[PDB]
Amino acid sequence: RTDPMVTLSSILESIINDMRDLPNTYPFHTPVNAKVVKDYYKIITRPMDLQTLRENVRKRLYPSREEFREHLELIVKNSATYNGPKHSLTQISQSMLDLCDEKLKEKEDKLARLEKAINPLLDDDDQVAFSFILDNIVTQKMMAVPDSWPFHHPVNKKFVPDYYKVIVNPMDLETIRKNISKHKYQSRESFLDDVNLILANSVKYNGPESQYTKTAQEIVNVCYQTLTEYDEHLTQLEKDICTAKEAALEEAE
Repeated sequence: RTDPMVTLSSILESIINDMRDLPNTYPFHTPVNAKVVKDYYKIITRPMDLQTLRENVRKRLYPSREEFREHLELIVKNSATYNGPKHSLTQISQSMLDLCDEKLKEKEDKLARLEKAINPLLDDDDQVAFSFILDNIVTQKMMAVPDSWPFHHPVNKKFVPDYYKVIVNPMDLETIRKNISKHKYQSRESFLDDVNLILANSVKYNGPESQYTKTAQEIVNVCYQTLTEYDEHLTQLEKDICTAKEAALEEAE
């Protein structure tokens, strides 16, 4: 039904409107003009204002109130650094953060519902356990294939100078491991898409009968064979991962 990120962005956008409506807050509505305050950006490394904050909300940069409030408190931190810790402008910027925390407390439970629907696998040990199993299939089985090392890392353009001009979607075992650590794979199908892409790239570049294609084929065979070996436990984790995401979306509805 409803996209939880859209609902969260409308709450955050509303909060920006309320802070912007507070009196004397104009110096924080828009970025500091470097042509007027010519030494400002020599002091403030991370500038922030209400307009930039609204631009970040509309581009869906904040998955929760935590990242949103972090950038908002930066407005108070920057004015404390430039104008002073107890300057009048820092007090005004603090009144914006005070009203924000008041609005976040009012919608405390709907925000928690929305953030869980946006990041369902946050602290979910089923996703970590599933990722861990996939990583072991790579390191214990696929990387153990004899002479598989050319597939362990991205192709080195220094020695294969035309590879990235021919292969549009390169894939390797390190890139898959990095995807695993990021929990990109919620089931074994997306994982197998990248594994099979390694073999298809070797078929295209090295040729169907090349020694490297035969090694990549064995990398694929041992991966399917190991997934078959762990099929029951993987199905359990895949079930719990998928149902956790759907339940979060239902609770946020």
